[PDB]
Amino acid sequence: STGSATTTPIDSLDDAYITPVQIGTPAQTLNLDFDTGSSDLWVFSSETTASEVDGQTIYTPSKSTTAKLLSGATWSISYGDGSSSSGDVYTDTVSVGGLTVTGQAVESAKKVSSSFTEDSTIDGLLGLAFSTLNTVSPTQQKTFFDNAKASLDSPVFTADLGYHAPGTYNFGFIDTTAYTGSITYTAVSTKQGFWEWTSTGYAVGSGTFKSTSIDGIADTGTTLLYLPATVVSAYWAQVSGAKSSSSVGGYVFPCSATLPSFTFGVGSARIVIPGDYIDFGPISTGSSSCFGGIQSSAGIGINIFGDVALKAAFVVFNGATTPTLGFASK
Repeated sequence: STGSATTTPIDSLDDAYITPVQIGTPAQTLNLDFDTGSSDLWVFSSETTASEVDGQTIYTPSKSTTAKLLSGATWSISYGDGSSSSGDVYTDTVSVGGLTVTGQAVESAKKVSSSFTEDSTIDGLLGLAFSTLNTVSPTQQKTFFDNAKASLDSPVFTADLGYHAPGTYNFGFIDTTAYTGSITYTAVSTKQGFWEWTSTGYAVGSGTFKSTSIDGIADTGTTLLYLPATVVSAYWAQVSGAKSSSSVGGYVFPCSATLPSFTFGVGSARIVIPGDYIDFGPISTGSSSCFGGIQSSAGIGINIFGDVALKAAFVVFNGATTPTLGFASK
């Protein structure tokens, strides 16, 4: 089997992407944030504290003839941005782009933090990291991909995120029309539960490539590219007037700037992030200070190849017995 679903930016900055997901019988379609940096499929629901729901579409398990309470199971998650959610668990039928999993754990939120409430466009998350990170207790649950894997034509999914445009998540096949040139595959460590890999270096604009190993995670659920402070300083040094602002929370730059590209290495291959992908616009409405899309990972504890990086590539998440990651230009 295979599946193919379009993913759509939630706003004009590509702050996140939502993908429609069918849950239950009859189908309830919710728009979920597919997150290769976590492993829980959770939704706003009829159980979510009413004051914490503001515009989201909810899953109502009592209206699904295939929903079953997973008795005694609870979940609770905290994300790198400080947001969180928790609740109980149902199993139900879940379909993405025509690919159906029966008995998927659907984690129903009883509580969500303010950032979730305040984002009316995201109805929940669909985790695509390794199932070892799943937070359900006392019986850990599998991700949608893990459950689907054996049925797929090939044990893979691909992320093809757009810049200021829709893109595609495919399951079970590689669309050879969706990228240019060849796909370069690189080793993955699953030791921390992430799609963790090592970039071979970087370049700023038309500058020379610096060969250096940068361990990080491919994370569709993180907006920006978070890299070591040395790398990030070298990038922003090429932008007149750019500076790190403790008050704003990262590097800012004059909105009048033209940003240089940023290149990262995948083996001997190179992925080029155009300068415009690195512009996250005014820090506040009407400001002439703009927020940068490349930020320091110092104090996160891990480097993160988030959407800024991934949307410059066609990315293969290869879930074979020994997982790997592939990157192609597009």
